[PDB]
Amino acid sequence: DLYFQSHMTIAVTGSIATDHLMRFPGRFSEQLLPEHLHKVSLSFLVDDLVMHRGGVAGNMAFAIGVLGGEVALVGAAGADFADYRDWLKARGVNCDHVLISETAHTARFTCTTDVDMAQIASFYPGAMSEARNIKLADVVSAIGKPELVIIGANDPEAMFLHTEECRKLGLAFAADPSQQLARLSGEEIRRLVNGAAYLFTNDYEWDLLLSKTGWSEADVMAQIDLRVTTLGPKGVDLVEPDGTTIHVGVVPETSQTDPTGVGDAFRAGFLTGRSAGLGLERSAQLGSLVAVLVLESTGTQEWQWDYEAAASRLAGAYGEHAAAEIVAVL
Amino acid sequence: DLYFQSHMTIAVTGSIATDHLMRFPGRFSEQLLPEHLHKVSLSFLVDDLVMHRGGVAGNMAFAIGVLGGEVALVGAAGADFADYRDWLKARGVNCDHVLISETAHTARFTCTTDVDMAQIASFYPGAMSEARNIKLADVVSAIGKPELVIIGANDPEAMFLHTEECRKLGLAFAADPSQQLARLSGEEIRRLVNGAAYLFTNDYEWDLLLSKTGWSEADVMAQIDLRVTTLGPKGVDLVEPDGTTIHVGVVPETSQTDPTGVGDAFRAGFLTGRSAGLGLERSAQLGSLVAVLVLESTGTQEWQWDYEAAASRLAGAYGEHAAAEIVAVL
Ligand SMILES: NC[C@H]1O[C@@H](n2cnc3c(N)ncnc32)[C@H](O)[C@@H]1O
Ligand SMILES: NC[C@H]1O[C@@H](n2cnc3c(N)ncnc32)[C@H](O)[C@@H]1O
Repeated sequence: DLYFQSHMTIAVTGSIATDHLMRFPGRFSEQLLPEHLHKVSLSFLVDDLVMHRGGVAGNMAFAIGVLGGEVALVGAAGADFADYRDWLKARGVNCDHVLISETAHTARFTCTTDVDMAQIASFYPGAMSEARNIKLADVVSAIGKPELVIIGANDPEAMFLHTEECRKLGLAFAADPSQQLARLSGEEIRRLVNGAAYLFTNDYEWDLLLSKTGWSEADVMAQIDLRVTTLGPKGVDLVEPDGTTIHVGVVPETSQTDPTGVGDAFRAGFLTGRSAGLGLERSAQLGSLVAVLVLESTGTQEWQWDYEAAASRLAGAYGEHAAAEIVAVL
Repeated sequence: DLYFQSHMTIAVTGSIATDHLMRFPGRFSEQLLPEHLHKVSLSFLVDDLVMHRGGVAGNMAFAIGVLGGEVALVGAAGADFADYRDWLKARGVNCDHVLISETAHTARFTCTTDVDMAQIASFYPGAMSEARNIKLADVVSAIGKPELVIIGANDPEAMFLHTEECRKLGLAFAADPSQQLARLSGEEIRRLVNGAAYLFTNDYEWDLLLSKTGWSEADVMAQIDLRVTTLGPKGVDLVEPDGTTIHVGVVPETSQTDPTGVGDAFRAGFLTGRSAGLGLERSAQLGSLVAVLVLESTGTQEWQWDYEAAASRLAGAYGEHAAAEIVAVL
């Protein structure tokens, strides 16, 4: 692809939503009877309901912007998006390539979190379904070739069309299907993975992807450059095709407030570090910090970047060398 | 209790809500990995979202009214309830004892149904929490002693207060905790059961109640007059303390459209038949018909009673004797 380069820009594709977050003051697992998983009938009486900006692409773009990166949000929203746009522009996110639906509502995420941070949610797409009409070729024409396109959870068809466009245009992409692994068939999952510079999942999603694709881990590692699997309280594994695994533990949290968007924040921080020339371990350390700041705040985009508190906390979790390197590049 | 009798009235206590019903075009069970039930992270992309009148008490009162029974709805709603009241009054439901909140919103049920009719939902109480301020003594003062008080899923505290009021007032009650078994502790469940004329659950809920109370089946049967356990496609079991079990299979359905409120409809039809002097088997046959009509319609209260179609279908499922008896009493 002989077209001109964007200056260090990440293009973030995926959902743009309003998040309705609720808390269940019990444990989902206690109500989940193995004997009955074939047909659950479950309704959780919640304590709390709060509304926040969301969507995986909105969350990740926000985080890249807060960290000072160049980032373009690519997704479909409803006519209400003008206000969300101002919020994202306040952190330096380029929103020029958001498709604004003429008729449909911005997507709605309705999520219940229990006391163990397990989550069970619905996602009503609305305008998200129009993302299949977005042409990444037009984005590239306007801003240049991105360093990386993130293929986040989106309209299912769009997830594939965007991946195919990256392949034919020679753009590096990150396969980041997260929540849609539940909706996507095995065939639909398998066609998103080949050639990915990164595959991101949490541990549950990794097992789910293997289960639904019928692939072994070796089948996956043969076709990607790096697997990144987050492990809840055990941190993150970064695994290369030759098996070399780098592990990074979490940043100790002060509160476990709301896990929504913690993975999105990790991905944003990690990819920011990678764009900034940091290695795998240093990038995942930075990612782990943004993750914990999202875990300690309600909502996905309700956290702040204070450079000296960040430096101090990185040093406290990983040593002074890591902290110096990381804050230095920001 | 020497106070005067209401003419054949059932008092229905429980939730009054707006239901947001969505469909997931896959299978929850396929996404439920036994290995991971300790901490699920699940978000279902849905195809569909429709809004309907609901709440277990609204559903059951509606159904009793449609069948011609005398019924009083007892629960808490928001100021929007005026419109829902007109709908229920159109079927002969007495709504005089609904508590209308001055500040809170009518409760919200957000529910996703998969292709196997499994369901996963949140329930935001809003005004429902004010049901704990309702005194059944005042209801009884106004209308007389009901034949039966149904203790449906409600504000948790209200569920217990209502049961205690029935006990001290000598009113027959039906323990019908259904969905709240997930929210209620073992102690909170156990204090709802003793002295119940009927205990209603579906099969999943029966196992859940046994699991969380630590009780054996014998522990439960010693303290209730009848256990009624619905069995999905296998119908319903009606079990007496001495072990005598009467089983009734389903009415064959033409479509499996939406299972929300099927149990509510069964309960309403069964209790209507019992109030009308029908035996256990005939009552559960009538209940099974109302259940299937709700299964074949979207929403909980969007079905109709056509006496000749009802007679024909009852005869088709249970024989002409049952149909003649049942329609005769209506
Ligand atoms: N990672 C957290 C973010 O994920 C969004 N989300 C949840 N389920 C989704 C889904 N099934 N499809 C697209 N986006 C989804 C949701 O909007 C939230 O802000
Ligand atoms: N049986 C179906 C009815 O149950 C209502 N419902 C669902 N979950 C509930 C819950 N947790 N508490 C009270 N009512 C609930 C819901 O409103 C629906 O109309």
